[PDB]
Order: sequence, then structure tokens, then C-alpha cells
Amino acid sequence: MINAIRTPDQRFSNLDQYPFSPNYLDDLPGYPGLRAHYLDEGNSDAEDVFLCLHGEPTWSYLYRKMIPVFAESGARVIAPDFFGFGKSDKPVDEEDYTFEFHRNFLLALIERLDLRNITLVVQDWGGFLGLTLPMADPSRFKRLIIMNACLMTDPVTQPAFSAFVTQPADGFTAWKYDLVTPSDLRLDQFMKRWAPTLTEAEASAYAAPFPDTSYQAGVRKFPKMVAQRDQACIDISTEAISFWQNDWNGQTFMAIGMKDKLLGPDVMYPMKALINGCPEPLEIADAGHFVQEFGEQVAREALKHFAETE
Repeated sequence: MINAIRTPDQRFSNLDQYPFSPNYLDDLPGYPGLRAHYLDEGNSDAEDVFLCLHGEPTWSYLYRKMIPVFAESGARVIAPDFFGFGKSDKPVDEEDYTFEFHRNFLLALIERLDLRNITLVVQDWGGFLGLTLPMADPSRFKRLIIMNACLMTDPVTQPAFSAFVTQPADGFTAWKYDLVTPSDLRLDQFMKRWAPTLTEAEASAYAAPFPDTSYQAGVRKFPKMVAQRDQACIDISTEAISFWQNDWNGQTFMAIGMKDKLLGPDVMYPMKALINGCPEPLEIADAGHFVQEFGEQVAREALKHFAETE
């Protein structure tokens, strides 16, 4: 019904530091015939579940250094790959991807696996989407781990969540230009630019999912939805502000990648004020946009923070 293609399994043969077994679901309600890939690590009967959401233009591969720290703590870790990324199937038309299409996939996933006692782990698009999930069923969420992200509200209600789009020129403008303009987009070279510490092996793991441009419709669409917020997204993200400010009663841990040009300190401090009970943030000086690349530290510190409250 929704024309999609699937990445040949062979593309993932030689992944570096990725020993996690695949789990798939192809019976989601609303997503008929589309297969979703997710990691389900640690004790599947754990009381605590960490739901790790990725963003643009990555995949679960991005949480590979956090996963084992969470799992060794006794938790069940879930890390899905959004349609269009990693090992999930990729709709071929950029028009199929919308804020709600990915949002609904997430609610569908949570219902299907019946996840409870969730510690939400977000960043980038994983947070734009993820920060709007607790208000739909608050009883299932208990903690939040937030890395560089915010809500895609309208420019007036929150100017900090709009300003980064236009400035600086080497910030979101450069990122977007790099992503939606080349006709021969190489995600390994893009990653090495925006995540300078990656090795060549890690870099290639982010290009693994896309053998050629036909597979990258979802990759091309994310940047454009940041820049051109559809109504439902604005209403949805605006009502979530209300949720974090007055309804949230959970424990929160915030980590900021200080070298980020897009969603750094000028976007994080304002987020921090909006989340009821958010404590002092852990600032990671050598981290860029992809804070997960310095994940072992973030994962340990967060469990250390959450422990000193149990």
C-alpha cells in the first residue's frame, strides 16, 4: 500500500561494535506490510525499560555504547529503527513521511510490546517526536534522559526552538544543505564531518543502510520538516510543553553536547526550564550533536543520578 524497499541484509555483515540480534515486527496497526527493526537487550522481564530513540540521519547503531551499560544495570533496552532508517523498511516517496507517521509508529510500538516503567532516552528527532509521547499515556513513563533536542513548537511560543534554523550559517543551514542537496549523498563522509571522532569503521556503519539514493527518502525529509513545520506538529509539540511544565513528576537527567552548532546550550537551557524538576545538566565539553558518541559516560552518570533516588 505504502511503496517501500528493504536494504539487503548483506549490507550489515561487517558492522563494528554491533553484536545485537535483530527483532522485527511487520504487523503494526496503520503500517501494513512494513517491517520495523528494533533491539531488545537485557532481561525481557525487567521492571525498567529504556526506550532509545534515534534521530537524523542515524539508526540504533548510534546507541551501541549506551546499550550495554543499561543492560548491565538490570534493565530491558529497546531501540527501534524508524521506517526509512537502519534495518527497518524505507518508504520510497518523501511525501509518506510526516511528523505523525513517525509519531504513530512509536505509539503503535509501545502498545504492541506493552512497555511500562519507561525511561525515555532521546536526542534530535528522537526527542522532537519522543517528548510528545508521555502526554498520550503518562502512566507508562517514569524517567527521561535528554540529550541535545527540543520541541518543534511555533516561533512565537518558543523562539529558541526556531532561531537555530536561520543562524548560524555553519549550523542548521549547513547541515540541511549537506543532507538535501547532493544527488550523491554519502552518509559516511557526512558523519565524519559532523562527528569528527568517529573511526572509519563507525562512519561506514551509518552509510550501511543506504546502498543508493533510492533508499534515502526518509533521510531527505527530516531536515525539511524542521524547516517547514505542518500544523499538527506545532499543535502537538505545543501541547507537550504544557505536559513537561505542569504534569511531569518523573526523574530527569539532562546531558548537553557543548560543541553542538544546532541544539547546544542556547536551546538546552531553555528546555531545562520547561521540564518540571529537571536538575543541573551534565555538560560534555568535547561532544558535538551526536552526544551518544560519548554515551558510556552519559549512560553511567544517568544511572548514577537515578540511583541516588530509589
